[PDB]
Amino acid sequence: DDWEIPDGQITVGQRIGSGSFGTVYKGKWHGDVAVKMLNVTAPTPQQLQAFKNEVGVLRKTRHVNILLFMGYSTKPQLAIVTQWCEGSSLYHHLHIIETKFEMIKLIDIARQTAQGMDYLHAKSIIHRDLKSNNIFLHEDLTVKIGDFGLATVGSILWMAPEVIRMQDKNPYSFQSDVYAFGIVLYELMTGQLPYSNINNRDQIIFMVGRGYLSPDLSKVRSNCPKAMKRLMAECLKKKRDERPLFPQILASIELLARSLPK
Ligand SMILES: COC(=O)c1oc2cnccc2c1NC1C=CC2=C(NO)C=CC2=C1
Repeated sequence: DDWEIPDGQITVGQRIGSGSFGTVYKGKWHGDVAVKMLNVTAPTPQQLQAFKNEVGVLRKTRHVNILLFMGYSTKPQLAIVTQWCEGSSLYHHLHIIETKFEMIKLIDIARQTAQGMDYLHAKSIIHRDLKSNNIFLHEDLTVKIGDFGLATVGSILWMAPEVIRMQDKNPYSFQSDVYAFGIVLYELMTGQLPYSNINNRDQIIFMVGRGYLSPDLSKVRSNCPKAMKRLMAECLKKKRDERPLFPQILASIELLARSLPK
């Protein structure tokens, strides 16, 4: 039944980037797979935990919208094998190669991302690092939520304010996730990273912390539905108790999706 993979089966190839606690590669193991290696030399008990944690979460996820966990390896190095997705992460599409999607497609990307988050939360899984970087578009039409290195049961532009100013011990909640999703909604509807005009990172944390800065919602493109812009605002609420839980968030996007194509 177990998911550990025998030493030598996984064939590591190209290095393609990084992920939480590791280095991501494209590999081969019964086909193409993404591999995240949690070290070079010998494992810290720091790393040893984040590994056991992450695998322990992935193996609780079986959904079309969550990146498929396939196996893990310790023996050469700590490594996490998942399926592989041709075509890059939502971030790359939006801010690097500046793919211009149609509104129906953007909403759909939103509807899937929503779908998967609902899944995770229904399983008491908190992602704590949702961001268009970890949202992967497989075969260009299917959304996979990736990288659970920080999930439980670095990048600030998605952090809710309650997270940005550390108090108390536990800022992370289902709602801190919603807010992150709120920003990728913003990305989707604006094709832009928020606070793009401010070139100081530390100001942006301070200001979003103290509630002086918020995403500028007038940047949403004209053919974005009013219901979407309205839902976006709801998720980006500064007070966390005023934000919608994903079941409600899902129903909202599905509704406005059905009354769109006309
Ligand atoms: C910069 O990253 C990429 O370009 C990247 O492309 C991919 C294509 N398919 C799957 C995963 C990735 C992935 N990244 C991963 C992120 C997290 C991962 C894991 N988290 O456990 C396991 C394999 C992972 C790949």
